Amino acid sequence: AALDPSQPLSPAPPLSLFKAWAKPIKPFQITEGVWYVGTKNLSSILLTTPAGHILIDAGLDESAPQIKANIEAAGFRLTDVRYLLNSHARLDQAGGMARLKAWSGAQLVASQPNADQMARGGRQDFALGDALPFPPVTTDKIIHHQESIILGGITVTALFTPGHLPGSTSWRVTLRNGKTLIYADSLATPDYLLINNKNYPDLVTDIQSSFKTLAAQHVDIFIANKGDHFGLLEKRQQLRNGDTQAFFDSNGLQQYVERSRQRFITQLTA
Repeated sequence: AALDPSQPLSPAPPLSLFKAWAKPIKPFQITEGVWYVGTKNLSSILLTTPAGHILIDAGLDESAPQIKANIEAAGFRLTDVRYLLNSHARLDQAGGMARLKAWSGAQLVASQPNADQMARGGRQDFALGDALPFPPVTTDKIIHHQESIILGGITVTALFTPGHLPGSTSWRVTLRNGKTLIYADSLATPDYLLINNKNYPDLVTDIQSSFKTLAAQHVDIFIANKGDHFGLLEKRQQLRNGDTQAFFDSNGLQQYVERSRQRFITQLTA
């Protein structure tokens, strides 16, 4: 849908909140070939392979130097990244894409709606309008539902999980060590403006199909685009105390789907 200015918009969060989420933390290894290079609550995942790397999400544009330094702190190099992957096209996941793509030469990969919104620098957001813009960037590869990318012995598969944004994309990864990982995009929806949203008329049915899509994915490792959706910090402390299995969580995704469904229901009731 084209943005209809007669459709009410949601209030944008203050920039101070995104900055609090953008607080840095030292990178760490989740499992072989999987490095956390994001911030306290904004996820970014580096998938390393002998043919180059895939980076999922980029954080704020203000954070782009920090994520590069995080990749380098872990021993890897941004110039080895072959693909940048986007979950959804807002500033706290895609703000740094323009510069990361410039610094790496990688191909940016995204769904068509995320590509459109990233090409607008975040403008015309169905819920936020132009409130939270970021550096515009061109997508090189449009990804489709259940389409796979292969690189260096891993497989990454797009799962369209719309609802948070029309183009919201989750990613299923099969690693060289045989383990499977999901990077779940947000399943959160806006208060009040859910129903009959002229800017996004399929929101309510989209998010319900996304619950089903993700609930059907049985994986070994649950990651999400925001740290408090998958227990990042408490898992990182279990890890850094000797539990190398900290992030192995075969039921975590299903629980996140259920928590998200319950929240969505209380929102529709209100």
